[PDB]
Amino acid sequence: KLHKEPATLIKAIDGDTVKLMYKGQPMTFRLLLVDTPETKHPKKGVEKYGPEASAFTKKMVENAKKIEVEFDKGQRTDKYGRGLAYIYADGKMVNEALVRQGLAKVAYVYKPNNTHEQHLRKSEAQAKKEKLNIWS
Repeated sequence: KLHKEPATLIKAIDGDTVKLMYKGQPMTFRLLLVDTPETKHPKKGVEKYGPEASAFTKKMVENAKKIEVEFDKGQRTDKYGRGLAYIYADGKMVNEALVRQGLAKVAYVYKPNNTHEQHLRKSEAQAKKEKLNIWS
């Protein structure tokens, strides 16, 4: 059973990356299972909907009373040392909110880090059918 743990915002970095204080340590978190357009893209740079995805994540975490992180059942960090997690702002999953708004796509999935995959894919299908943002 996945469980939530408290964390404290340090800084939002991009639509898909936030820095948190977790168990007393500053750590960079990559949001599991989603890909947002990025502002800091290794190759392209500032893609379309990038600033928008990044403002959405920022606002959502900055205006929360409580931030919680939820690790999945597989690896908890990636090769860059970033935490891999579902992030919740007052009970609401940020990863899902992005996809529901057409501001992220469901990423390529790697088992067993895929507990909320079907739920995200259902929100993605609704945002596509609603032709929101990325899907417009």
